[PDB]
Amino acid sequence: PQITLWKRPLVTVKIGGQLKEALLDTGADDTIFEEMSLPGRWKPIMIGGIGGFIKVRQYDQILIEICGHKAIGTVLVGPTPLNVIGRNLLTQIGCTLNF
Amino acid sequence: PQITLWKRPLVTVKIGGQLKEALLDTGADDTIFEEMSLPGRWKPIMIGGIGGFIKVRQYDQILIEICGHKAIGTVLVGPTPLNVIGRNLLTQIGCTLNF
Ligand SMILES: CCC[C@@]1(CCc2ccccc2)CC(O)=C([C@H](CC)c2cccc(NS(=O)(=O)c3ccc(C(F)(F)F)cn3)c2)C(=O)O1
Repeated sequence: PQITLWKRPLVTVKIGGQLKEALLDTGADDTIFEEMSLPGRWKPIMIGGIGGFIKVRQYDQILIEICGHKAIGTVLVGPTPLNVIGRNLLTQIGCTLNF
Repeated sequence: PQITLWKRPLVTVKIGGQLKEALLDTGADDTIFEEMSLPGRWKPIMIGGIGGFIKVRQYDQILIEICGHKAIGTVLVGPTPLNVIGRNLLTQIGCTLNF
């Protein structure tokens, strides 16, 4: 679709068999979800943004679907204030910024 | 322009007659810049990032040229990993998300 930015660009995403609301964030290098269960192996890492750093669990090769678009990539899990879809996954659904 | 997301959406901006780099960030409600001088009076604001909360200084009606487009709006100044253009100015330059 074409999404205006008058409000936060929140979308429904299918991940780990659940439906969840997530923010489309062009400034995020990576994708971070609040605490949730995901399959497979993970490692602890540290990511930073406004307000500093948080420790998160890195899961690789995770399937996502955003508005009918399927993708696969790394998904992080930890104490983010909300679920955020970052560029590693926005590219895969063919998301661009236009003006 | 159409900006893809394989790299960080960093653009050159002109603020206070100076050239600076800033991130185009649809995940940010607001625009925040690293410590700098801006004209006029300021008000106190607290904002959340993925790392937690920071206190910032809020300046109104600040002229900023973003990738050659003029915007005049609210600019926050505080401790940030980098300069961030949020939705308040992304909307002024006519930016949408497309996929
Ligand atoms: C001005 C605050 C902006 C924002 C708001 C989050 C929010 C939204 C609604 C409610 C509450 C909070 C969105 C955002 O993109 C980031 C940063 C990038 C600037 C962010 C987001 C997601 C992940 C990261 N970590 S990272 O390792 O993937 C990373 C590290 C650095 C950068 C860099 F480009 F900013 F340097 C981008 N990404 C950072 C953030 O920390 O908070």
